[PDB]
Amino acid sequence: TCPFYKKIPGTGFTVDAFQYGVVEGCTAYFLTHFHSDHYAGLSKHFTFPVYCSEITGNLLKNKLHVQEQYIHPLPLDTECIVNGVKVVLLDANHCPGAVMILFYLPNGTVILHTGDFRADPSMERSLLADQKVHMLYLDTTYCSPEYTFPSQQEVIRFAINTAFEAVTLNPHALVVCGTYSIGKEKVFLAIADVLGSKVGMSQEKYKTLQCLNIPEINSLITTDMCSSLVHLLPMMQINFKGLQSHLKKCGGKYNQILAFRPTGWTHSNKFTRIADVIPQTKGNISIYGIPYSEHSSYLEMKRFVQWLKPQKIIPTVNVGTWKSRSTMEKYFREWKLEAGY
Ligand code: NI
Repeated sequence: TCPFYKKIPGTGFTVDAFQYGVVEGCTAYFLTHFHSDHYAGLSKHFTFPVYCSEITGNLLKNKLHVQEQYIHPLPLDTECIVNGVKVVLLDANHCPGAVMILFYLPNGTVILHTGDFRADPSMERSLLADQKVHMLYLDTTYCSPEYTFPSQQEVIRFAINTAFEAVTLNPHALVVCGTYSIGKEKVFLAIADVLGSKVGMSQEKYKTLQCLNIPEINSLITTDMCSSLVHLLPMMQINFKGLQSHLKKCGGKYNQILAFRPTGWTHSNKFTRIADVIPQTKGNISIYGIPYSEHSSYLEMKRFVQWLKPQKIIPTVNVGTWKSRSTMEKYFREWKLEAGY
């Protein structure tokens, strides 16, 4: 049964609610982004209208085989009427195709559902600037002050400079980057760009990337692993055993691996600056964990909410424990008292 924080009151709508069977009263299912915890339940047998971005709809059609007649892509930053209600999709600064949804209820209430997002000051100048929001359904993934990490630009700087130094010292080094979902494509694209290489990957991952509307993508990626000196592998293979095994398959082209695991936050963030990050090494294999986040830090979250001044907040992440729920509610009240709304 579908939980309350996935239902939009006063409408026939649900958000990210595909794993509950046929939801009573739902006339349109919205999908914020193509991550498995959110799409869980979709397939070629789904027969209700799905509303989403263009990029999410490319992935529904090609990867999950949802039939075309049930996919309703909407342009961003554009007022659209769905089943008698005005909605807007906004860029969520998460993975490719990820949106926030603004719903303009028939009774005058305005609701924002962030989906998964990384809050940014540039959102203070979207169509959000123009009106009041009563209710905020918020991605609270990192809603505690211990969760700090650097900008995406600092992390990419670190990766490019690290990869370029290593391969210029040793032209026989291979670079490997982990992946298990869409998102974080800048990591492997920026490293391949500095090295003058395409990114090599499996046919399944190439297919997924071809759905993302990235400019000039045919120039950047390939299924010919032999021609490439940046390879992508499943995140599970980014360990000394998996990397050893991969190096065996490369026909004596390479005598060293430098590998990257983009993680979210890890507790080494509570001590170590990006500048000071070091790898784990065994023999001719080095593995860097890099804190590339596609979710708000605590400070970015707090800044967005203090700017928006919602009348009510409904968390969508960390809702299963009483300790989590109580922690979150304390920070919401601090933020409101400090800012005065
Ligand atoms: Ni996500």
